Amino acid sequence: KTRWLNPVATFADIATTYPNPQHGDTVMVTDDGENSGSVYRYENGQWNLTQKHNDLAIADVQNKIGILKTIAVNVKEFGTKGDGVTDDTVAIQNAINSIVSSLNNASGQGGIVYFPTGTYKVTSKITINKSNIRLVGAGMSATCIKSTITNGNPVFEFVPSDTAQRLCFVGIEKMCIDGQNNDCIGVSLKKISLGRFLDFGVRYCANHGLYIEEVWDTNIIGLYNTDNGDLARNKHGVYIYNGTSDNSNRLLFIACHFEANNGSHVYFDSTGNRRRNGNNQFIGCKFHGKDPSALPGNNPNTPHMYLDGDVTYVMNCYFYQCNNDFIKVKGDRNKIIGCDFYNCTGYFVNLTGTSMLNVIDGCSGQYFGSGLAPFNNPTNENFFCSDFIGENRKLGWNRSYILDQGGRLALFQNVYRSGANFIQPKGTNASFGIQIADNTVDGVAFVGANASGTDNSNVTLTTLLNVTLDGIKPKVPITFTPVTASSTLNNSLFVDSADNKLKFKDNTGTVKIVTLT
Amino acid sequence: KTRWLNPVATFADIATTYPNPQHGDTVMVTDDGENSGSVYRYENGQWNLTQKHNDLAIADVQNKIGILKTIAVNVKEFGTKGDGVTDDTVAIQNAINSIVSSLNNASGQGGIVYFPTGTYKVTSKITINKSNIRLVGAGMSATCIKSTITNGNPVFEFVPSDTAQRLCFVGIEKMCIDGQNNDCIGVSLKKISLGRFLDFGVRYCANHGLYIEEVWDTNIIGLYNTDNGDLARNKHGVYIYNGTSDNSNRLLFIACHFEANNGSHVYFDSTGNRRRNGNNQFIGCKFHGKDPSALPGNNPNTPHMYLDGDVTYVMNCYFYQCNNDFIKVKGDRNKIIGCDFYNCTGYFVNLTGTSMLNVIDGCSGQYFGSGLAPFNNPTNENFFCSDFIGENRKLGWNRSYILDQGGRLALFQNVYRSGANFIQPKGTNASFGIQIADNTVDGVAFVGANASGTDNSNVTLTTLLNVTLDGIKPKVPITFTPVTASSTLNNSLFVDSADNKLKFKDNTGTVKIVTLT
Amino acid sequence: KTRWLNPVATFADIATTYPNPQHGDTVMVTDDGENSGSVYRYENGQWNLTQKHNDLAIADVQNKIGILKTIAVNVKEFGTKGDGVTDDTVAIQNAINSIVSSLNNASGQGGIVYFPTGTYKVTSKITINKSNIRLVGAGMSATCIKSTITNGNPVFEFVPSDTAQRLCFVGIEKMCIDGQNNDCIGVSLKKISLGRFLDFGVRYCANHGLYIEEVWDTNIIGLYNTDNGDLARNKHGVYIYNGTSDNSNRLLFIACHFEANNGSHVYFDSTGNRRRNGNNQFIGCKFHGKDPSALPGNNPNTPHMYLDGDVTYVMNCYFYQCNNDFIKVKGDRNKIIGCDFYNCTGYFVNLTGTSMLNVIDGCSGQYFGSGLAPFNNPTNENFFCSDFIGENRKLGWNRSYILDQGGRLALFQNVYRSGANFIQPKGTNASFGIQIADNTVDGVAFVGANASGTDNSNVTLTTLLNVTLDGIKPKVPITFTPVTASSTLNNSLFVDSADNKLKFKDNTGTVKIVTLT
Repeated sequence: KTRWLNPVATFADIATTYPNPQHGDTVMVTDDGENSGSVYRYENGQWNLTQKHNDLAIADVQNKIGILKTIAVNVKEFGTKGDGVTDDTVAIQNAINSIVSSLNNASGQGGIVYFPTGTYKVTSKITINKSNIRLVGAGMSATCIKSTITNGNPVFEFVPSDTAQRLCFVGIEKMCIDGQNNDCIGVSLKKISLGRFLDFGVRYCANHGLYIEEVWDTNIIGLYNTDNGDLARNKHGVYIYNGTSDNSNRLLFIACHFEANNGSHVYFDSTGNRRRNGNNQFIGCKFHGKDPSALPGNNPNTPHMYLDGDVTYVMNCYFYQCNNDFIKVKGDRNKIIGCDFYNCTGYFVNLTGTSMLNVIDGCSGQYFGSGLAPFNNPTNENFFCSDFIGENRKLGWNRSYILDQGGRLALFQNVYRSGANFIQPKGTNASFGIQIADNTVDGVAFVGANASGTDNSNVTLTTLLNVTLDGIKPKVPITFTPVTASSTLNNSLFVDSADNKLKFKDNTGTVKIVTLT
Repeated sequence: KTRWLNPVATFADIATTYPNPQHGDTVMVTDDGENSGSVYRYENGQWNLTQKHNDLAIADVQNKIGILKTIAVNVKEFGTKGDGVTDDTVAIQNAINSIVSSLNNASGQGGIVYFPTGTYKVTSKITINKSNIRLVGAGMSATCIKSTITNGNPVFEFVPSDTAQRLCFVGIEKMCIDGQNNDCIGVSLKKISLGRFLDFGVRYCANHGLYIEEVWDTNIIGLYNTDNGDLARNKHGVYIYNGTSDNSNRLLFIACHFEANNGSHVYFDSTGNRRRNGNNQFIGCKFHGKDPSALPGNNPNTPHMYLDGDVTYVMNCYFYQCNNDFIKVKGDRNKIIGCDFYNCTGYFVNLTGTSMLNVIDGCSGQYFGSGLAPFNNPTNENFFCSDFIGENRKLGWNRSYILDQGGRLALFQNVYRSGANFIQPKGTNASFGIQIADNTVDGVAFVGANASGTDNSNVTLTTLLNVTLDGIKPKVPITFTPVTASSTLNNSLFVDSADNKLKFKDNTGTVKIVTLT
Repeated sequence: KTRWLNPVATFADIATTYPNPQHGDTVMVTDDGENSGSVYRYENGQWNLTQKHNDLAIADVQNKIGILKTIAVNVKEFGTKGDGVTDDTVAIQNAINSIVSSLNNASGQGGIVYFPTGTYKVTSKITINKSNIRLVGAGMSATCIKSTITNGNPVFEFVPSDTAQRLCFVGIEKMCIDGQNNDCIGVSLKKISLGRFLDFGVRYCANHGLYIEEVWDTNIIGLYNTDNGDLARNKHGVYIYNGTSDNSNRLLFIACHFEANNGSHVYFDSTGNRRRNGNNQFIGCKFHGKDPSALPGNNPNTPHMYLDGDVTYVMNCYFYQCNNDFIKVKGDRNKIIGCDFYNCTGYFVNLTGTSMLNVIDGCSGQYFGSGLAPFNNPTNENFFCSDFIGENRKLGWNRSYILDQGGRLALFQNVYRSGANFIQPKGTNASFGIQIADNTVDGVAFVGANASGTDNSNVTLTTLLNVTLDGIKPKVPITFTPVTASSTLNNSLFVDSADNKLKFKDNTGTVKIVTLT
């Protein structure tokens, strides 16, 4: 049942003009600003908006605008100018707060906050405290947030309002945060699960660029991260902290671009509690230094990636120009696979402390630190299978090596060739090896050296035996262990365990005594 | 009963723009001389003047709205409520059906079906059967389809309307399908090519979570798949079937998240015909068990990934907590590279049956099943190059091993060290090897053991020879092959082939007979 | 319930025009001054004002529209028909030209140009000369640009208007360029930085499909590239040129699909200047030939990937059906990791010229060219660690090999087994090796051969020594180097350097002369 009432100017007029409504009552508002043409209906004690009476173009237009508005909350609705001059902080915060949501999964709640093309001046922290909120701009540079924050706070701070809980499915897409070299954090993420970030920039923040604490299961695709951090104050391009109760895990950085940061590009911090950061990945990422003119040059003395973490996957990443180690590792079972390293003052991969079961596989590069190596000789067992320029070791673990020994195929234990010298990583132990040459003088050779007394000192290799086309060539005596005569083959020289005499069993099988004078 | 159409210039344009008017269709004319602003309503086979505007701005608004509507078909245009209580099935289907399209490429046809923030109750199967239809929500949880289907049917069924053709360029983005633990399939994909899926969830489906039959060349990025399947009825989180004519191939799962499924996370089934599933990929994916408190615990007895397929790429994936093998392989040339495995009751990788030329490269992990190993000893040749905790073998293929033998670099054939034992995998063959130590007692050692007659049995390694700093030390006799005396260098001991006598050629080239008694 | 009558001018004209009003009759009065737009409904027995169109409210409603329009510039606003019949070239260019932007970063400017579902006939080159412009359609086939260009120009040309600068943050998403077999380039990219492309197709272009010159730091996800190029004219699916000033670098192709191209799928060209293409990546990409029925068949005689570049990452890619080498390399430190190769006429990976320090790791495949191998024997050092069908060598660099030697574990220098033959790669050097068997006749064997004189010739391996369970078995003499008597252990045979006599220190510690006659 529809019962048309006479129209009123505004919705505010409805209660005044009609203070005793009845069921089925239908009225149109006709002079209500941008709400004009809306039709309301008294239903179950409330006036309800209906799409039923669209005969008039203005009523149909209002219905269709309502539907079109469900795509996104446009920050322009809340008064942003986007001109880089007006302070847009309050309007952006209001547009975010207008989305009804809650914490954790919050299924069926949330949406997009859309930032059209522009420059948005932000002067205080903007907080996102509910699940399922995505901030989406017009493009990685078309939409730019320009910060004047100088108190160390983030421009965008994602964190649950109740920190015993979590925010799920938040993200940023297609926009830039520009710190303008002020002391602010670009983006702060805390207690987030299942975040989704795509093609966004964080640049020129003198605090952390992207700060991450106890974040789980979050994909970050196409991040552009430059000119962030402050080495002296321990601020970095991306800082990943475990926090005090759990950890950060399953952060996946895919096809990201880190360049010319003032701290490290990526800094893992697992000191917050015993649960260490784990199972984070960098796939196809670029780690590019600050000053290509020289090393050290103007490049900060900090690793491109500080990895205080376990089970990190560093897959086909590019490292260039670093006044430290490219990757400084403090943790276990990290995976460095198919990476290329070009020009650093330290190691490509520095396995520090008790780091163990890390793997360097399919990697290459050039120009590690002078007198150093692609990787160090670590305390515990780690594994490698790679071919770097200037490194003779090709595959090994702990102190067992398959290596190039001056053009020979070599199988060495506790020794390897570096430059012209043979290095003994464990100085309290001896060194032994086989090396297989392709010249007839060397043939297959056996080598050894005593314990030098000092880890990583050098040794002289003694050749013990050569096997060549014209002889078995012992350089030390042949020392027999006695055996029984019945065990011996025809034409066998042996010491008989029955009487400890040197004997020869000839071609007929007869045991004879070797005459000694 | 009104449907507003886009404005036209004049009355003469009505018949040419709208050749099939329906009852209640309504249109305004904008540039028609003195009749500008006239509004016509189609009723009783005729256009009837019903309204007339003076200011034509209303037509300008209608026109801009018409252009804005071209970006997507909003399901709310067809009466969906998104309140979680209204059955929205028919309205969603009507919105999908409103897009005119074709099969195969269907160039220039199709579009987006957009689901605003909300909960959508679906009570029967919704079918997408034309190309180029994408279902798109406001976010992985912000838009949520709640299924009440209990008969095994999918919530969303993608299948070509003609099964001799293909459905191309379909997908789902930014939404969740929630089976509410009912017997329904979350998403069914059949005979698809070039699908594109991004950041969508399939959860709590008691049938298959994602069912895939004969799908080609489809990218799935950021899928979140949990609590699906039914082990007792062979239903799984993702079920990949070849079907009866062809196969599923080039399914790329990138950065996906599988957790707490009641079946296998991923189950490949090539039993439909001779063309086996091939060339599918999992990159950076997570495979997380149901019950982290204990193993077996409440974890289903089923591999995290059952791989009845060939040339699968499992790249930098994470595997945790499985009451079976992590990866059960039935097929050839699968690649397991840079993966990490933690805690299962079977093998990390079980190469069953005739599986051959699979590779396990740069992996690590801990806590394979008691008494087992990271991988099994398979029938046919497979390849590995990884360093696992508790596994001495580092690189190998078939029964050829490079391994750690108690701190030594060891190159072994048909024997490896497991714990304190030496295992002979092929019992019909003897075992031989070299082990290179870093102590002077051992030096370079040669070892062997006779064929035991029992596969995988424990053998004793006999030391045959040590090459050390102070001697070449044979533990068996020196057995000469007779050679000619001209062939010998000075200072040579040899048996002469002329007379089968042990001789010595001294420092001057003189051959003398070793006196025997 | 409602019956719309013809409008009247004034309220007073209602009674005179319809003296016989029925229930539900509805009329608008249109020229009553202030009261124009009022709608009256005959209810019960009066005419009742029920609805009203306010001309002065439409301005406010327009503000909402203007906000909605900030999401994107829709080409339909500029007069596209999208029917494939009308030339849409000028309307699309006008739409793009209406974007307000500039060059380099151009922060806070730019936006999306949106192409709704349709077929867009384009007859001459469309240019994008300003930063931050993204071309977005409704789907990879739903929005299709149909080219009639035949003069070799591109359909879309992205290049800075000022070539002293760069174009930044441009892209294409969700649309197809269809060249209709005309002589046009699909998409041309030049002097671009930080491009972002997603799920777009380039097909049936008889010039290059995608031409790329001096492009930096650009992500390309889900590209579909088929039926492009023309081998007779040196046109290819994707052509990446360094240009004359710098190079192309950090191009990331992720989950891309290259199929049935008429040139090479990917052609790198570094001939423009000294700075070679570098650090480009292919992750999860498909490279599929033209004619699966036969090889050579109809397949173009050109590699699937021509790699004149350095530090390229080819990660877990799929290669199938090539009438040439699958990857023809001219460069250094490229990485071929986890790829699979099936059926080509040349090598899987052809390291040509001075190509050095490339890695082939974790790869497999079947059916390289008749009498060839998975990879060639290159001039300079390259590294491999993979298990291919029909290739005995498993790990190696230069001429140092770990291989399967007829079922033995073998460590060979300058020789490897190929079928029934042993090949000596460097003809001027000898060959030596160790092979470790699992049979009691062979045990651990030492093998060698003289230099053949001819590179890659067949040689015979001479067994020099067997170490078995029943003896140390020299096939050539034991040739002693003289040592001092005091250095000998008990039971030691040696030549004494004091007098060059063969002596034995027996079990009693006494040095005795071995009696000779």
